[PDB]
Amino acid sequence: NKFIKINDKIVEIDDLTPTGAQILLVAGVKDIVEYVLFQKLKNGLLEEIRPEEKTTLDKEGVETFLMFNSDRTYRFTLNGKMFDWGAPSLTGATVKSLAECDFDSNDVWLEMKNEKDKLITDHEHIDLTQPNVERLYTQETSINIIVNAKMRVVNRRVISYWDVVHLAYEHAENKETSIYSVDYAKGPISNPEGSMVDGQYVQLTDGMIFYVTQTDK
Amino acid sequence: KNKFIKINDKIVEIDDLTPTGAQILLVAGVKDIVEYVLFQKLKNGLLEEIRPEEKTTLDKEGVETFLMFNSDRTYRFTLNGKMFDWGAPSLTGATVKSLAECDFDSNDVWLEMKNEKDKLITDHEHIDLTQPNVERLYTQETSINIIVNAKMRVVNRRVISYWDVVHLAYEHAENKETSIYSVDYAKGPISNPEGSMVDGQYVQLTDGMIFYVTQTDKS
Ligand SMILES: [Ca+2]
Ligand SMILES: [Ca+2]
Repeated sequence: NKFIKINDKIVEIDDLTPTGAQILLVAGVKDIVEYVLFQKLKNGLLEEIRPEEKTTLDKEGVETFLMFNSDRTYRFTLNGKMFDWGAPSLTGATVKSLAECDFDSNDVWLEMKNEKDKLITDHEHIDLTQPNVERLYTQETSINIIVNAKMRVVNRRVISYWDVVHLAYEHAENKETSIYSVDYAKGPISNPEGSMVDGQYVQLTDGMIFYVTQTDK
Repeated sequence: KNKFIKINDKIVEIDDLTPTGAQILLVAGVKDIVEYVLFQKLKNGLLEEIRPEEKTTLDKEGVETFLMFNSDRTYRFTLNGKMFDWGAPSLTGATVKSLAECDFDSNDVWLEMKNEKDKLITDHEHIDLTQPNVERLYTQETSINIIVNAKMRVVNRRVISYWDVVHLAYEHAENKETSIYSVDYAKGPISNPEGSMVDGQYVQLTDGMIFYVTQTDKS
């Protein structure tokens, strides 16, 4: 009753010392040569498993693999550690998962030699086809914003309308007889100035300014 | 002690028999360890990547062989059924022969093509590994049908000499004082479609190439 996980699918296997080729076959791949297989080790590193190479699986537990349909791999580093990757890009969210950091309270950053390090938001893609080895790191989010003239430190990069309102009025979401407006400026390039209504979100940056009003409905 | 290794055909001295990949890159002169991909070329012919933290056991004698690519990516190909990683977007026919450990002169390099006939890769042509799938390469004995003095000959080399051609027509032929063997050819490949050969020259062959060999007076 043995399973492994491949790209987050559970996959049943009946060999505890399968080769890479045997794993690609169980995974439903037609042409195994066209795939690159990695085992995701307990320390968080990815080890490539060539078709002729064996891995050893415990009788209990679920080893984890990544399988890419790719004729090449790209390298990057993540908090100093070297990774190979079977796709030309990956998202900030996938980098967080590889880093094993607190997902919501960190950002992903790409080292840049000639400009400031680049913030990679969760859904943005890091282009590994750029010519050097991309150097990525996670860092705890701590963002200083002004809400109704008061300094607020926020540990999340993207927050909601009601999140903003609550930075100005502690007990405001339940106030069915109140209408709250939200304006902002000095935001980042993805939202520099504007207004927010319920259902919207905003990406924060240091020094961003918010003005929140409460009126009777 | 007096230990040497070979990195991309440069012989370099090392003072450690179990270096890490980083230490190998550092004696090779690299400033930025992360930007290179390091392979050891094993005795079984395979390229084994060495990560910066991994050690390699070297013998006190002999010169182990490493390839060191300045590359942020690796391409895969197969060669006679074995998997290769490669730190550059192309490699030549000649480099494939070297990796294959085949006899250079009696083999051709072929690229598998799923629909067309397989492609012949000459010694100086580049195989583009940036094409979308895993390139499948193999070496095979050369076999070319030529005509020498109206007899079909199968030759197992792509390049042959004046005396090879003469001796395909007449085994006894040799250098004389009174006569010489003339060689004229036609229906050759692009490098040499038609002409004459004298001692010292070579020609590239192709199927159907025709040679005419005659013993003439030295006039
Ligand atoms: Ca890159
Ligand atoms: Ca390719």
